[PDB]
Amino acid sequence: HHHEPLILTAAITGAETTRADQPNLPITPEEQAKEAKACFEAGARVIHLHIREDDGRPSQRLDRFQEAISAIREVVPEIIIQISTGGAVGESFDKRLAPLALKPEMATLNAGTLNFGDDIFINHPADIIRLAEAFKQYNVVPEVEVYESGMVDAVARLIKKGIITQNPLHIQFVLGVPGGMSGKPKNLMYMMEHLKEEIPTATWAVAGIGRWHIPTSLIAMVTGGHIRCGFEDNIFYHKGVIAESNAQLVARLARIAKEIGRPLATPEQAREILALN
Amino acid sequence: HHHEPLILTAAITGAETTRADQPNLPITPEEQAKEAKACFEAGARVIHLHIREDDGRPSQRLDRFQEAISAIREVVPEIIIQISTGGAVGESFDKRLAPLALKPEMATLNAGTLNFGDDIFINHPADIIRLAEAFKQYNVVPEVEVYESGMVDAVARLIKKGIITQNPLHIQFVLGVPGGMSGKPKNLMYMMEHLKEEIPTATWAVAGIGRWHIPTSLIAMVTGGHIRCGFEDNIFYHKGVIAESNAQLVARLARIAKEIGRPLATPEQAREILALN
Amino acid sequence: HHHEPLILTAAITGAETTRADQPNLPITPEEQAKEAKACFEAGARVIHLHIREDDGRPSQRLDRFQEAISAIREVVPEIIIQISTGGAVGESFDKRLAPLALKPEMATLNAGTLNFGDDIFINHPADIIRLAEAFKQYNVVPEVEVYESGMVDAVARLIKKGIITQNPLHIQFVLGVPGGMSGKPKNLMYMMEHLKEEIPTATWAVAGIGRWHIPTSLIAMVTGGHIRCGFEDNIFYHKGVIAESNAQLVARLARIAKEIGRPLATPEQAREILALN
Amino acid sequence: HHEPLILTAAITGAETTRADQPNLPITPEEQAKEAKACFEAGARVIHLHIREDDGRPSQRLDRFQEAISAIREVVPEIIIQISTGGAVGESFDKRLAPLALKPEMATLNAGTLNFGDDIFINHPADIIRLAEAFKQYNVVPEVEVYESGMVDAVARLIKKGIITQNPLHIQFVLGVPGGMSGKPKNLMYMMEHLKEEIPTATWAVAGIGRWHIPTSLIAMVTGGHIRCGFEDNIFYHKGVIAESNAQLVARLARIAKEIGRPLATPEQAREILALN
Ligand SMILES: C[C@H](N)CC(=O)CC(=O)O
Ligand SMILES: C[C@H](N)CC(=O)CC(=O)O
Ligand SMILES: C[C@H](N)CC(=O)CC(=O)O
Ligand SMILES: C[C@H](N)CC(=O)CC(=O)O
Ligand SMILES: [Mg+2]
Ligand SMILES: [Zn+2]
Ligand SMILES: [Zn+2]
Ligand SMILES: [Zn+2]
Ligand SMILES: [Zn+2]
Repeated sequence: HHHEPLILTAAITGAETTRADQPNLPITPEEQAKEAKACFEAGARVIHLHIREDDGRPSQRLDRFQEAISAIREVVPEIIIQISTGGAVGESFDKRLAPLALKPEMATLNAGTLNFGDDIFINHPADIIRLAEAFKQYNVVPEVEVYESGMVDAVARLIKKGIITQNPLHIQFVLGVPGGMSGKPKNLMYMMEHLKEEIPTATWAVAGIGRWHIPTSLIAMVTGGHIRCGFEDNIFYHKGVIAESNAQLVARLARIAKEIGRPLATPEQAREILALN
Repeated sequence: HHHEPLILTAAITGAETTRADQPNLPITPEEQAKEAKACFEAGARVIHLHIREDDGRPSQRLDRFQEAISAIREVVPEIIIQISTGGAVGESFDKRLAPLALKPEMATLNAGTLNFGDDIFINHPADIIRLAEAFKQYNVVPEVEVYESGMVDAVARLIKKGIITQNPLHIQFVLGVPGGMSGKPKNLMYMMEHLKEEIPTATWAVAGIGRWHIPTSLIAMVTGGHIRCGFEDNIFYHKGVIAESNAQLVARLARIAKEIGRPLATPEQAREILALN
Repeated sequence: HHHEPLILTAAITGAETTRADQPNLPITPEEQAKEAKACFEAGARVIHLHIREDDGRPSQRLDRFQEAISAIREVVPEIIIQISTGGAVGESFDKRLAPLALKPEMATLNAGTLNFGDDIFINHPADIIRLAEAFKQYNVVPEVEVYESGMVDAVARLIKKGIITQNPLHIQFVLGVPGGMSGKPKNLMYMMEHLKEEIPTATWAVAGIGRWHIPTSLIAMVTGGHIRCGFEDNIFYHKGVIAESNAQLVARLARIAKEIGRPLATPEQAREILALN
Repeated sequence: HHEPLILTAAITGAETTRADQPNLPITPEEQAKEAKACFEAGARVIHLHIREDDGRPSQRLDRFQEAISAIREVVPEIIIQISTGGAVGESFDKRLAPLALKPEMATLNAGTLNFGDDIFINHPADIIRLAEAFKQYNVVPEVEVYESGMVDAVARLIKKGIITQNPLHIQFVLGVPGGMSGKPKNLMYMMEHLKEEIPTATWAVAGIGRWHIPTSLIAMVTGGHIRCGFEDNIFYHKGVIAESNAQLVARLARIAKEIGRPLATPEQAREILALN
């Protein structure tokens, strides 16, 4: 339904994107804060946050996460800061889990292992359980990341076992990873229906990597889904035309939502939908 | 694919819409010409044409069709004028077929019978064959209208029997009629896949009646489909806000196509895709 | 789920099938009673009944329907006798409605109009309402016949208007009619999912005409659906091999259900599922 | 439901235990006896894992040769497909080496996934190494797919010329805890997804545990081929342990006979799977 409020998430930095490809990539807490302000003004209500060292290397340092979180909340106190527990491929699970200790409002929870480009993004079943238990210990709301159909079933089993008790649960379909399910329209339609069958009360969002950004976004617009965009997932505005800011990508989605009459969620509505109150 | 040229059709008048509900409805040839020019400038490449008497009653008069066609050609000679052979529900089949004698570039060919609101839109199998023979007699390219899954199979059988020889064939999915298949995303995805299985070389467009205009349009945008809009099908710009003009509906679709980088077909490209050149 | 009880319906005679193609076709009430007993023993719990005159002509005579109903009830009182309100294409709606006055446990209710072979099977919206009101008047439970996606929506609107109050409602997908939706696996999967979305509490069965009998039956077996078989819909046991009787077609489905461990509904369970108690 | 049906019997596997399934064939002679009964019941392919006498999964070349020779002797016409999957946690080097035995066919796992409490690892560089060995040893692969994304990954290996097999045989392995389930919606989605991404590919389905019956009956009427057996499912009915792999094969053959779908002859199975 294209009248339910739309939540836009900006995945502004990520762990893979470089300035070789996207020179406008925000790397420092100050750059991330400036980008978060422009994204919030463009319509984003959530920042999906990865941090980097000054040299651009991915980081898991708690004091660096605090620096970025502080800089963003000082410029836009209303935005929801969602910490990544995914980090860079190959990072140790202990370093990935530890920032839950900063007690953010929300953080991601990756629901399975998959080949990821030339490497493997590992989420051992015992570590998924350890992380789900840590979400309860640190009192953080999860965004559950799903890259394949089978990950929805795996999450439904963790719900049945009482390991994931978050209700309503927010699921993010991450489509277009080389090794994961693509963002073709048939796949997004299949995933939302599959999720409705297996976890009927779950809410959902979609992140369309690269070329899949536009097809996933426009389908989510008219099916009641929420949308993630940003340099972490896609650096192009048009084929061969880099976007000049994460805010440009957010603003296009907000303009399309305005065209079709789908309202953007207020910060209050975004916290209500995602059960962050 | 959202890189293939987009053909926008404006169904500007129709047989059911009234001036009482939509005061901006073009009824006279002069009003239809003014609307067609504004629609073409907004991005439309096809006008789906029904005619009316000055009092708003649906008409099948050949002089009135000639007047509307000439008035539109006078101000926008590049637009494709597609005559309706559907007309008003209950109209005699003889009166529905006769305007093909005007040798338009294109005309609609309804592929089956269905309950339509409180009445029945009748297309007897023998009359569908008579109409297909008249299209060939007057060298008119059809737009085959389908309202249900079974109409695709019925068209595939007419192709197998050598009754429909148009190649490539252009199919329009008309979704949202009370009595026909709705325009929900699941249905449009099903129909394009069903059509690919049964008539692999067919091209397609979608008309989303009323509330289905936005979901059908945005799915067609990113799946390579073409789109029909207009007062015949939908009088609202937003929920509860009746639109200013057909051009206002066309312009929104053109702006969304520009946002996502899907080019609008030139008149030459539209004629090539629809095999009118 | 392939463990919920399976209801088998035998459509033993119909209005189209001839003795010239199928010499085992039961035509008289005595032949229909003998067939119904053999079908019940093979696993059928419902008889879908059309009647014929002694010369094989389709009939709508109430005395002839009473004779067939009484003959079947005398030899197999546990079977559910479902009378057809569809009859032969082109029959008057008054003659089609009249047998509801015999107060059968169940009867079919055709939910829309469609081209049917070279003719049109007409179900005017006002007549569908008249029929649905007559079902309630005579305390007859309907089996709602749907041939296309749009007919599910039309039934959902009759439920919303309080015209169809039957809860749970039993829908039968009639697939493979020339002019209607085919019985290909994609279509049956689409229809059960479409029905779950639009009428969530409805139960369903499938009738796969001719070549579609086996694909529809095996999909329904493992998706919790119920199945109709019989000479009305298909006269062949294998491609080009005429069946010996309706009981032969029923027995195969019962054997497949036994193989996979799906229990056959007892007469008591069939009446509970179809809300005939 | 008229195109010939190929039935594969996955008779042993690496996970199933004798305690849960006392009829589990473990030794080459037990595997040969089972393969003969399966062939007579309608199987045209044996999906083979080997075990040591103590039931532990094995990768020993002499043990694979013993099992292959024993099966070959009792049923020469059956297609022996060796597993390159082996047991979860087995080294990739040990998993690849049996291709040197030049079997008629072997499995090629197309991706990594969580698998029960562990992870079934197929590193992208190892998938490439394995696909290259298939070409060098002139072995026809059966490509194992557990998720939608693995179809796309296989399409990319075809584009890169790493997989040159044409037509390519894909097996959907559905119902693994961690992988895509075998519900009817999923099998319908996968066959359509495969037709879109690899149009000339043929396919089979393996429905683990509770998914055996739904996957089998959908494949029966959609032209797909079917895998059954103790590796994937030990029950004949819910809570009723199966008596042999041949019992599971025979049920599928009886259902195929009921609906008039012919079973592939050994010659037809080799033609469809391009083993000639
Ligand atoms: C492998 C990806 N960099 C992990 C990721 O970005 C998902 C998350 O943020 O939780
Ligand atoms: C019954 C419909 N008003 C006929 C119609 O509008 C379709 C067409 O133009 O061909
Ligand atoms: C026109 C159809 N032969 C009528 C029919 O057989 C459907 C029903 O029984 O309700
Ligand atoms: C993890 C499974 N035991 C590996 C397997 O059985 C797949 C194959 O045979 O190629
Ligand atoms: Mg005049
Ligand atoms: Zn991330
Ligand atoms: Zn029209
Ligand atoms: Zn009938
Ligand atoms: Zn295996």
